[PDB]
Amino acid sequence: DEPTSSTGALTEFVKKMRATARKLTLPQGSRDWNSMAVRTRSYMEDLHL
Amino acid sequence: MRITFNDVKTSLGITESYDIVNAIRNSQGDNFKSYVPLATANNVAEVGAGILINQTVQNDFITSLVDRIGLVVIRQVSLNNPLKKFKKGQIPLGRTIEEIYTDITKEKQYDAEEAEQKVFEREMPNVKTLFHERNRQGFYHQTIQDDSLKTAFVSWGNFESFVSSIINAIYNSAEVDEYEYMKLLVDNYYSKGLFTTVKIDEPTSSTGALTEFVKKMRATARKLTLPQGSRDWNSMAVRTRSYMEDLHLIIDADLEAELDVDVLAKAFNMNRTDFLGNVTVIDGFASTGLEAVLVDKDWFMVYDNLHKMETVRNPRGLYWNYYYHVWQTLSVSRFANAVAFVSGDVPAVTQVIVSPNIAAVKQGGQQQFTAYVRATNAKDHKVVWSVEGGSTGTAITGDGLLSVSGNEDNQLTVKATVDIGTEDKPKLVVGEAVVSIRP
Repeated sequence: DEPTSSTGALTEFVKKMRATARKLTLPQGSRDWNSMAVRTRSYMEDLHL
Repeated sequence: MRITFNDVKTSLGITESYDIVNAIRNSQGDNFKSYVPLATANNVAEVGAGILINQTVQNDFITSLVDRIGLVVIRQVSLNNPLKKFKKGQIPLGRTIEEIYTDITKEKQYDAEEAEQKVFEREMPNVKTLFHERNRQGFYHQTIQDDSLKTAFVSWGNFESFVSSIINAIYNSAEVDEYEYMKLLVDNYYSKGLFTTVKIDEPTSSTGALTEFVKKMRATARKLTLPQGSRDWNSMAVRTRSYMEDLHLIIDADLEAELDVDVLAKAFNMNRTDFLGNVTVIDGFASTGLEAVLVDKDWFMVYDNLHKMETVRNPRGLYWNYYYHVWQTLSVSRFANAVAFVSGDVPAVTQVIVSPNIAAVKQGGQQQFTAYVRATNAKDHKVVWSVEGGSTGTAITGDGLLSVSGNEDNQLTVKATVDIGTEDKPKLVVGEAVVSIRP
C-alpha cells in the first residue's frame, strides 16, 4: 500500500519481501517469478535487493 | 576628587510582578502561609535580592561608629570557542584566495555522417572560480591605573587578582567575538538562500512524530555519501560527492535534547538510529526556522592573518594601555555541500542558479544558459528568461539561447525569473549572469 504511510505497512512490506526471498530459493524451484515461465532456482547469496 | 552618591534607593532597577510582603501579609490560607511565622521577613525581602551602590551605615548601638566591609570576593571566568577546530593555517602574505572547480561534460551519440565537418570544433570545459578576501581587522583596548586603583583594596592578593582579571577578560572577549563571527558566517549564508533547505516538520504518517527529523537527517547524509554524487546539495549546482568522515552536523541544544529524550531513550540499538555526521553543539541560531546545519569539512575557509599585543605606558597619568590586534579572513565555500534542516515556514523557491555566471561572447556569437531552481516542494516551476543589455537585436530564447546583435557595445545581464506568489501580487526570485563583448 504505502511503506511510508505507517509502521504497520513497513512491517507488512518486510514480511512480503522475506517470504518472497525464502520461496525464491526453494530447492525444487518455481516458475512463478520469471517472464519465461521456466522452472528455475535461485540462491541466497545471488539475490540483490 | 571625591565622588559621592545620595539617597540611593534599595530598589533601583527592579520591576516586581507582585509584592511579596503584601502577599505574605494578606491571603490567609494561601501558599504564602509558610512565611507567616518568619518574624524577620521584611528585611530579608528588602536586602536578600542584592544592593547596588552602598552607603555608609552606622551601627545601632553607637551612632559614631561605622559598619565596615567583612568579606571581599573576586569572581573570574575563562571562556573559549568550541568552533576553533574549524579553522585552518595562517597565510602571512597575500590577501585573496582563489578556488577553482571543474564540472563534467555531456554525452553525444555516434554520428559518422555528422562527424565529417565537426572534427575541429570546440567544446568549452565547464570551470568555475570564486575568491575570498580578508574582511576582519579589529583590536581591543584596555587601560590600567595601578596607583589610582590601589585605594580600592586593602590586600595585595586581592589587588593582583583584580589586576589579572582585566588581562583575562581581554582574551575572553577575543574568543567570544571569534565565536560570534563564526556563527555569523552560517547565519549570513542562510540569510541569502545559499543553503539547501530541508523541512523536518511535515511527517507523512499518522504517527510520524519523534522520528521524522532523524529519518530526514539520516536520508540526507546517505544521499550526500552516495558515490555517484549529485548537483542538488551545493549552491554552485556542480556534480560532486562528499564522504561520511568529512560531514559535520552543527546541532541545536533543543533538538539534541529532543533526540536524547525521544529516540535514544525508548529504542534499543541506538547505533541504528543515532546521527551519522560529527555532531557539534551550539546555543541555537539567529534565524527563525534554522534547526540544524550539515556541512563538509571544506565548507569553512577561515584563516588568521594577525594576532598580536602591544603595550604603552603614560608616565604623566601613571597608567598602562594594552592593545590586542586580531586580523582574520572569514569566508565559506560554495562548492561544498550545505544542507539546512529547518522546522518552520519557508518560501516555495529559495534560489535560481544560472550555470555560467560569467561569460564573454563576440558580436555575432551565441551562448547557452542553464537554470537550476532550488524548490522546497515537489511542485515544478517555470523560468522566464530576459536580457537587460539595452541594445536592439539582442534577444534570449525560452530554452536559454542568447544571441547578440551584430553592432552593439555594452555589458549584458541575463536573468532567469521564477514567480512564486499569487496573482496581482508578484513574488519573483531572479538568478543573474553577466556577459561581456569580446570585440
